[PDB]
Amino acid sequence: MTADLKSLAKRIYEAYLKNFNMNKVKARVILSGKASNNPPFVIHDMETLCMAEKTLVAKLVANGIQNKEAEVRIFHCCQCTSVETVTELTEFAKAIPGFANLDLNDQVTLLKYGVYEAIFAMLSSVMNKDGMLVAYGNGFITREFLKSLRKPFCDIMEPKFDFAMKFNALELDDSDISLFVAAIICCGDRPGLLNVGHIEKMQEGIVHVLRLHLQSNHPDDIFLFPKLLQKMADLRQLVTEHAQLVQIIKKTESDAALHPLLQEIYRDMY
Ligand SMILES: *c1ccc([N+](=O)[O-])cc1C(=O)Nc1ccccc1
Ligand SMILES: *c1ccc([N+](=O)[O-])cc1C(=O)Nc1ccccc1
Repeated sequence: MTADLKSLAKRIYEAYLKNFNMNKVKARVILSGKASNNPPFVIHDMETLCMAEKTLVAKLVANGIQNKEAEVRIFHCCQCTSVETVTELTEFAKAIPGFANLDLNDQVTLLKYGVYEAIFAMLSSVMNKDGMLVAYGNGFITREFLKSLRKPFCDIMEPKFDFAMKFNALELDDSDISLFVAAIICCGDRPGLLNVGHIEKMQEGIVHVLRLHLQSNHPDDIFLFPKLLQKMADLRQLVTEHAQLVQIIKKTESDAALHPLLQEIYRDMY
């Protein structure tokens, strides 16, 4: 591995830690309970939910949702998390050598289709077999509780849990995930791209640094890179299935509005 590539990776790594407050290392120390005797508040039923919701009683009232069904409240708070992560990814993309120089429309297109593939990828970092950290690591909503919600809301997170478990089995660190997320955004296959040639050249570089980094960082996992390539395909499919379930929810649930920023992303996605 050369020096220009070795720096390009650290640069990507740098932008990852600067723009994402909840990295895998922060989460893994919380979940282990080895650096603090004060665990996060656990949400496992409607009771503990209403207790945690009393913390954000201000924004629930502002958004006129404080009185709606419990499933819809979670669906609304989670949209906020997506908006934040989409924003953070928009800033993270600037550190991708060549992304800032692409035409503006192609930047919107790359993010329009990649953000949710990146979200579900990074979402694995805050997940275990029993639940996921929430509110910057101050809460832990249980997997079973999300399954107990009424359909179709109970079908939202479970596939993400299933993906995170298999994804976490690869035992990647933020060093690897950062490059992995960069490759997800720099995909020359996105419908609507104008300068496909430039983006593809930009992707070949990212994917190259990733393949070398994986060999350097995980030498005893010979086919870790092929495994990831298959993980990109699984994420793409996972997002498709997710977008299908959202359109089913937005139409057959007149009570669960859709955030304006996310409406654009989901609009004419596939
Ligand atoms: C963001 C943070 C917290 C809450 N909450 O707890 O009520 C809600 C939101 C939010 O963005 N709600 C929303 C959903 C859809 C359209 C506009 C606003
Ligand atoms: C919903 C979507 C994404 C995340 N996240 O990635 O941190 C979290 C949530 C969520 O359920 N947040 C929450 C916090 C407190 C009480 C209810 C729900």
